[PDB]
Amino acid sequence: AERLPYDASKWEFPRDRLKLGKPLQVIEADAFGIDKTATCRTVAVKMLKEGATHSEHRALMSELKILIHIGHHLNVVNLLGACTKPGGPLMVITEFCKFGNLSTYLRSKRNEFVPYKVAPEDLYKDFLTLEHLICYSFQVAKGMEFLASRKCIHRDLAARNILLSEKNVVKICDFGLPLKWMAPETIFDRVYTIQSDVWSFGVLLWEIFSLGASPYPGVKIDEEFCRRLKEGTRMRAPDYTTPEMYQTMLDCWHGEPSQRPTFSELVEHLGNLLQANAQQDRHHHHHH
Ligand SMILES: Cc1ccn(-c2ccc3c(c2)NCC3(C)C)c(=O)c1-c1ccc2nc(N)ncc2c1
Repeated sequence: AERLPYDASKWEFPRDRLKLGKPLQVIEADAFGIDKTATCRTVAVKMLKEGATHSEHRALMSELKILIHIGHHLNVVNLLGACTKPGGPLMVITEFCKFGNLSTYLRSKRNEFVPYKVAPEDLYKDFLTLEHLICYSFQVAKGMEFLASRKCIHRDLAARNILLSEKNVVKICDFGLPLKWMAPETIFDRVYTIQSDVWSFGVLLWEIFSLGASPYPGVKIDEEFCRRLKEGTRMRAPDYTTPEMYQTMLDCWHGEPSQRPTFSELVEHLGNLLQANAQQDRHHHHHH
């Protein structure tokens, strides 16, 4: 629905308080006074091109309203304000994640990975570890549990739509071959649901534990691909996975949408795996 309310007094931001920067249309920019926390803050802006159809305007507006309605969550790009009143183009302003999409970031740390650290820890400064990977998965799962709980369906959950912020905090965003993230029922029936988002999460898991690889490596995405997918064929375990994570991937990819775990179960499961890994890490650190 678009019937959602827009509270101008709370969200409206003056267009001349922004200084548009480079493209990420989604642009990066400097916003002055959008925060009572400072005077100048870097932010991201999604705006309508100068052409923009009337229906295209209504679309960006509905996204804005949904962002307002949903609310704040540490693992979802948070809305900061908007320019909707007459005088300029419609603009939606959110926090900025300087490190970019998770896929690209993981791709750049392939030579900087160890399963876990021990002394001397300095030999692994800013390296990725199993803790990091499971932690990104845990956060995205909490973000999705947050959205599913509000009847909000992503429709394009993939590593490219996950942003990396400071302190290894990841956020779910939406820049809005994509068939590779789509569940069987989405491809053959054009059905989108929380469950089909669970399928996508599984593919995201694979991406995270392959360190930014492209799903279904060396496979043409044609009719055979879709046929085999519906028939039960699945990607093999990626290079940096743990046995439990791979099985969570298989669970997410179950043929029956209703047999896949819910995001609450995944949040619960990933949480336990995160603690087990951490406990294991303490022993590895202590003994060596
Ligand atoms: C500018 C902008 C506006 C709306 N949404 C957006 C759209 C839909 C949704 C969210 C955020 N979050 C929840 C959901 C799926 C409803 C966004 O991700 C972004 C957006 C896009 C790229 C970005 N890139 C960086 N580096 N930093 C912040 C970004 C923010």
